[PDB]
Amino acid sequence: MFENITAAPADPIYGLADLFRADERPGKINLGLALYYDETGKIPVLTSVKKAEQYLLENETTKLYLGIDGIPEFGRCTQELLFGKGSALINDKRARTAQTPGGHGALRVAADFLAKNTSVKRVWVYNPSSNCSKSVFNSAGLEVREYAYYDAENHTLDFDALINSLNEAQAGDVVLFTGCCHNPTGIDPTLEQWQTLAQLSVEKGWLPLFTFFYQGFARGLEEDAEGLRAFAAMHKELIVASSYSKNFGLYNESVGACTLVAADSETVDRAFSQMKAAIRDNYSSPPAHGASVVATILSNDALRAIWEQELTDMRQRIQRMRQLFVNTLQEKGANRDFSFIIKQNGMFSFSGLTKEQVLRLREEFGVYAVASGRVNVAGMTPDNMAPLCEAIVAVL
Amino acid sequence: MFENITAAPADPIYGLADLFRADERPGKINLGLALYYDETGKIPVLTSVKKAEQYLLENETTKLYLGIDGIPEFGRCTQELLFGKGSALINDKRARTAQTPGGHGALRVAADFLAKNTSVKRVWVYNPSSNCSKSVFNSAGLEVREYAYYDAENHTLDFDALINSLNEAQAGDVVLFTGCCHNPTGIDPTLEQWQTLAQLSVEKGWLPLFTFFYQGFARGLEEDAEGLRAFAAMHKELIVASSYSKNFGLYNESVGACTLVAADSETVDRAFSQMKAAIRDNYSSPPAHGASVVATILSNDALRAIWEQELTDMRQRIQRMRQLFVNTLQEKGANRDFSFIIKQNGMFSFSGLTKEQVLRLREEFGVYAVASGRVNVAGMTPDNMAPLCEAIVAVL
Repeated sequence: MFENITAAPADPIYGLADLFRADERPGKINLGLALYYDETGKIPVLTSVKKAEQYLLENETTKLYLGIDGIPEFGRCTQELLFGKGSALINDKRARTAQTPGGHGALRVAADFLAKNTSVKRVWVYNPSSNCSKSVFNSAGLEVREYAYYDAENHTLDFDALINSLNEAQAGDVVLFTGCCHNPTGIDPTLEQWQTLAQLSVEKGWLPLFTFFYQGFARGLEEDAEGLRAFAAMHKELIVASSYSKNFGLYNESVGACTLVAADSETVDRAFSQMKAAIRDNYSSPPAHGASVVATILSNDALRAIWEQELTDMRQRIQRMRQLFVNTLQEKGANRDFSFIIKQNGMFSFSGLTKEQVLRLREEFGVYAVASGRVNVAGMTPDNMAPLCEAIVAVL
Repeated sequence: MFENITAAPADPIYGLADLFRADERPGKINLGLALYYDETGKIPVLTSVKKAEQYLLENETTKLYLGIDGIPEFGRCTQELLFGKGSALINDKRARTAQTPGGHGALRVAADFLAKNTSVKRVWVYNPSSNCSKSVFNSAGLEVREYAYYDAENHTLDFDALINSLNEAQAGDVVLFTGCCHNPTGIDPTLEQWQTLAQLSVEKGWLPLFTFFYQGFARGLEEDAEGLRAFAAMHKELIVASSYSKNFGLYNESVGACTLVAADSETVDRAFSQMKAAIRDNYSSPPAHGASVVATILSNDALRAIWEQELTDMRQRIQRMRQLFVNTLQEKGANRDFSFIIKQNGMFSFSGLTKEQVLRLREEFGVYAVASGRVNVAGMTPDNMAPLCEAIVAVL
């Protein structure tokens, strides 16, 4: 059977990454991944995670499944992180959380659940995007539609264009919003803007869906969820797909969460069961190590605090790197005003390199940036920052 | 949207399990699950696992994904366990192993891969079964067919009936075989019989597919794979879906494997890539904790040996329990000769309780067995063995 099978590789994941590993070159730099690096170039394990794994190691007695909502405070702490401690949603027991596969695993659960149990017809996605989000809603059989989310001349959000595009979004549709750090501009809506949105949302009858993979990498933990909370304040229903693989550096452990918010206690429990069993329909049982590390760190006041600090540490090094990046480019002789990189959010920078300019960095300088022009500012160090800009100022 | 959503529960998994937990009764017994219990009624973690987790705890530095074949010796050790060390398959680099979700995750990969890349039309399943296997091959769009695998008057395999049923199995079809401990009779093919099968297989042109979730729970590690190895000895291709969640007691950690065996080095690598990317097509990245614990235990000669012992320990307690079970029933006044339970394989026993007799045990005695009549002999202890049989001799 296996004889006439065709090969496969091309995928710019293992691709523009193992290709880097097999680039037999001197000072080659890797700005094309989505990991946090410290100043020496390594990718540490959070010490708050290391300590948490220690507690598991000599307190575990069984290694059995307790269900998808069976890990103690995973669900409870997840909601506290999203909606705020003391949030009316959590008092009125209006949310419910399930563990899912890493990152995309959550968004796939939501889609599969949305299809099996609601007459939802269309899902509105942001454009430009990175196409990833589009295929998932299709493979469950929901049509996807684009809305305009991009920047103006002044490197600001074209917020009018956002609304206009979303005009045709019918009620009983689903709209996807990135909670924070919006690949591909790094530009997130002002607080005033989120409320204008949420008000339009509740008015025109959308079912909002939030992705949340980089919580804490914009301004802070509680501040990045300002948008989401603005929605929850006057919404009856919404779905939220979160992910701990970035903010916990449990990269490989694939720890994701789907969170269902319905009108009242009963309505959500009834629905959550369909979701719960929509997961049993699929990818079998979920990984339990990652969910436990998270739960342990979040449910105890002391570890939670160390981890809070470690995260901030990461953010601040990145915010610092953005500065050094802009400055170096200026003094290495770029003409263009790159003062906008500073106002960008999260791990990435978008100077808008052409798809050629990007390839000429790889091929001619060994600087690896994603095909689009996304550069991982978190992989920049004071050591490699300098030839980095040279390569980039030479490409123009 | 969520208002007119219907409830869901019924599933005899969380069902006849949490229903046990909420049975407010005295000496209630739970023979309806698939876990190993020690003599005090608890479900330990393998000490060989505990030591392995320690090694990971202070030797890990990154927590990144290395790919589906990225964990060092996971794949290499998996094949050694299946085909034997020094096996011609492993020298000729003819196999390739990928990590998958727990248990069913492997079998779903194989199906999805089989569909996307081969003109395979039918999958032959054993009947009677527990229906689980059937839905999987469907949801990838392969038609499934039944073959006869059951017992005679004398509690032996009706091996002729097996063959006869498999007569119409066309070439370029896939036949599924349970490697060992065959739910639902506990009767596995004699070595002589496996070869007769394998010979028929190579003759009539089937693509064999082996499931292997209980390796080591029959007679021993190397012996349970006699059947599989007999096939491999003269086969050109086959797929094997293994699972570590039982023999490692990594119940929650969901550690599964799919193994692709092709004609030669090149053919397999080309094909394995389609499989590899058929996994990226879906359930996202796989859990890495469980694969690492296994890899650690298997790749080092010392831990491997402790774990070898722990497994045997489980088997022997179970084989011992079978005895006590038969004897007690005899002296508690059953008339029927239950001497056949002794020759049964794995964790389960099949006295063939009626679907009423099973329910009357739950409702009238608090003895929880699966709706079919499968009893988990591994959940029997010298303490609960006695009222257990009373309940069963009273119902029978």
